[PDB]
Amino acid sequence: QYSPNTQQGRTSIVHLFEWRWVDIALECERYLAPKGFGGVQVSPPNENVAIYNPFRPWWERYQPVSYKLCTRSGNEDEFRNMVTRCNNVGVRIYVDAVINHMCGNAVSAGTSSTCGSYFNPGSRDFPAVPYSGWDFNDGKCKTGSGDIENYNDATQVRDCRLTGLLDLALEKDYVRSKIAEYMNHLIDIGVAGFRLDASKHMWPGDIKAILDKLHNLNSNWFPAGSKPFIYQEVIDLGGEPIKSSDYFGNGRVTEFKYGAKLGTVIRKWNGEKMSYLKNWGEGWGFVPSDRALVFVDNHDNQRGHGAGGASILTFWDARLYKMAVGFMLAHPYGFTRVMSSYRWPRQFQNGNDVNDWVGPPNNNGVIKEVTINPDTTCGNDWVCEHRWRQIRNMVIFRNVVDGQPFTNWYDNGSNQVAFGRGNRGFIVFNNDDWSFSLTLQTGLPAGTYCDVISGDKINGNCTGIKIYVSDDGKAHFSISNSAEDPFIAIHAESKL
Ligand SMILES: O=C(NCCCOc1c(-c2ccc(O)c(O)c2)oc2cc(O)cc(O)c2c1=O)[C@@H]1CCCN1C(=O)/C=C/c1ccc(O)c(O)c1
Ligand SMILES: *[C@@H]1O[C@H](CO)[C@@H](O)[C@H](O)[C@H]1NC(C)=O
Ligand SMILES: [Ca+2]
Ligand SMILES: [Cl-]
Repeated sequence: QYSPNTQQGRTSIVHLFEWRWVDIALECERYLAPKGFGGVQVSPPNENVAIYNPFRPWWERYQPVSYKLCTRSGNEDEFRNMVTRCNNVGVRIYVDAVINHMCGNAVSAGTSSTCGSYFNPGSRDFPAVPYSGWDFNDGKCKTGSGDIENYNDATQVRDCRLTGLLDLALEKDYVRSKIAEYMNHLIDIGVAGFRLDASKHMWPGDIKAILDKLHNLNSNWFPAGSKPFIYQEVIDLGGEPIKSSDYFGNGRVTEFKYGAKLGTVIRKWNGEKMSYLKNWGEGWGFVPSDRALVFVDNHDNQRGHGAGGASILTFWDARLYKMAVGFMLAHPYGFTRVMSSYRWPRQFQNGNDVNDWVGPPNNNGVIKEVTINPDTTCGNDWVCEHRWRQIRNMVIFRNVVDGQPFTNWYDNGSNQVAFGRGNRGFIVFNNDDWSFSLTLQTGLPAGTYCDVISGDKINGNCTGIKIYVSDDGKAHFSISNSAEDPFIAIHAESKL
């Protein structure tokens, strides 16, 4: 459950948040395969509540109605077509598995659902599964409201309703079996693994019992006996009783401290600075690297009041964001996930975005296609961070340097830092309010290297900055604090 099942030499996944299946299939073929991406985290592919007040928010997809593969992203045939096409070009699919809960207990009964299935939250009836009142934790939860009230009580966090979402009785073999039926349908289609949503809200042992029912990966594409990659969404910033280490026997965990702390450092909050990153990793209180799924932002916390609150860097903070993503992709800790977002009309009132619910770009509720512009950016309000040169080239950097040790660290005691990855890559950052002009030991073979942040190696030439490494491994780097991107990265495959 710990290995991503990507092709050798592909080291990241991208969250194509709210993308349609047909667009992901095309993206696999036209971009993700040639540019070395390992796989795609998809939005929940199972039927959810259609919420019209407010209008089709992103978060309706975290309110299941059934396990039919029928959503605003597409139907089952479209989902299978995507998985097949992506696997056929060596790009994996990871499903966001929403298995802790069904929909909100106060959602009105009827057929306001993405496949038109009937459901009745008040009577606990989800006949398209089927689930009934016997399948929820009403009787087990001990809080006066029936909802989670206090995160200092680890039992209610697991047995009570997260935000009122009907909480499945995951101790029951019937319920475990219905979830495994859904997950095995997906595995047999060809999915490579799962994000387990809301894992903090499930007992480690109930997750384990579900995972024990799962198949090995589809043997038309994967070696015999391959286990699905599992990454559990556990929001653990410290200071609560539940620790993500309780989940290590099941799979990896999301390390939300990673982006929270990286954001504070890059924003220079509370006296933090990039020189402190020399011991980034477990020295910062993080989980073991081999259990970490890392990211700068995710779909929830990029809206500003998730895990990390306002420290989280996002595409809205493009300059600092590229820096943070670059540091993450260069540094060996963790398995990396890159975010890919849509734009929405963010509107802060009293410090909070009142439009943080807005769903993906749409016409009358129908999600818009991703259009590709001649310059390789996206239209229709898709941000496509994973296509930004500075991010895509760092996805490739991570592939090139895979397995190489962290070495040749430099810092100026403030916010000018650099490090290498064995003899295969080197990266230099300037987040101070003055210039960084210095000769540094790079660990690389002598030669001329293209900076992959300011440009590309194309047709035996560099389109941006060139770095000259001498026989001693040293090279001069010059980065103004006014540079478009105040960091430079070079690697073995950017050498002329
Ligand atoms: O203000 C909201 N919710 C309360 C604060 C966020 O708490 C939630 C957490 C959450 C927050 C902090 C924690 O420490 C924690 O253990 C859990 O996880 C969820 C997971 C879901 O599948 C569905 C949800 O509705 C939630 C949720 O509401 C709005 C309105 C409804 C959805 N929502 C949201 O804000 C939706 C957020 C959301 C949705 C999916 C996620 O995976 C997620 O992490 C957050
Ligand atoms: C590199 O750029 C130079 C100058 O534009 C050009 O003469 C040369 O043909 C290009 N390609 C190589 C492989 O040198
Ligand atoms: Ca639960
Ligand atoms: Cl996540």
